[PDB]
Amino acid sequence: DLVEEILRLKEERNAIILAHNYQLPEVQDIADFIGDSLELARRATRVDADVIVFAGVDFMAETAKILNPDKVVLIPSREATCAMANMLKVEHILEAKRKYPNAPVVLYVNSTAEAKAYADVTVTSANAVEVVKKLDSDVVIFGPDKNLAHYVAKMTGKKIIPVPSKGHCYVHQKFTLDDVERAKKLHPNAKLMIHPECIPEVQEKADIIASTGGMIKRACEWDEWVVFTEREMVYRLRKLYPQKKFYPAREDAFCIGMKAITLKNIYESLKDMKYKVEVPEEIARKARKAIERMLEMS
Ligand SMILES: O=CC[C@H](O)N[C@@](O)(CC(=O)O)C(=O)O
Ligand code: SF4
Repeated sequence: DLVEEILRLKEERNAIILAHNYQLPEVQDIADFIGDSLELARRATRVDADVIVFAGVDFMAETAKILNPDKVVLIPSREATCAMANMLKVEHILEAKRKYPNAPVVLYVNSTAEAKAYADVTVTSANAVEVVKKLDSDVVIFGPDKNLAHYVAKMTGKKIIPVPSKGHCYVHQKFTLDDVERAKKLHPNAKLMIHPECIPEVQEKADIIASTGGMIKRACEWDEWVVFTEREMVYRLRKLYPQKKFYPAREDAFCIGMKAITLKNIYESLKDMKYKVEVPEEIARKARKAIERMLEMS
């Protein structure tokens, strides 16, 4: 029914469905590509599809449009939003730049297109340390996540100015040391894979620090993992590695923005060609330049 209807319209629209790793299992199951936001945007550049339906949040659909300006990019819900990315206002960047005019501005790929337009370079979780160590400055402005900034500071020794100072992801901030201790109590043979958006005392307990793309790449290093990220990641890992064991660190670690996406509104997205994601031409050019620079440095 709904699934066959989506496939019919996907075919008719010359569309591809890109689903983030935190998407509901039934959404991942009908997606053409599944991964993190940068992986998804880059996968779409492989084909001349006319339409992208982005099963994910606002900034990720923007990144797809930045790297695929020739595609119509749809987001099924205007309530699929990232709380962390939207804490960062342009004024935050400008104030830090005014104070430290020789410091490069680095934006985590989890950020608005508009923020990327003020960046000298973007970073992923996997390359942030290498890229920031390579930047030609001992002081770096970095946003929007203060916990990832703290991790980068510890690993590079550089002076990292987080913008905004309090920027963070509520989904990952809620993991505590109590959750680490419960994980080890219940699963003593497991290792801990921990997203760098978790708080520093939780990062310190990690066996690996990785965002979702790196969790998939490094899961080969052990056969049993407790997963410190949004709980739907556990479904993706179990599907890719059915011989291993994966446990959520907390079942109630959910991203409300990701849960705005449903099969029903993916269908309505295709039927009505909504909601079209718009990125201003000069913002996209400036954001593209920062993303391409990141690839040069990695
Ligand atoms: O930083 C990786 C980009 C990605 O699209 N978002 C994630 O960070 C998860 C998140 O949204 O916090 C990921 O690792 O999948
Ligand atoms: S999990 Fe956090 S950072 Fe990732 S999309 Fe949801 S709110 Fe944004």
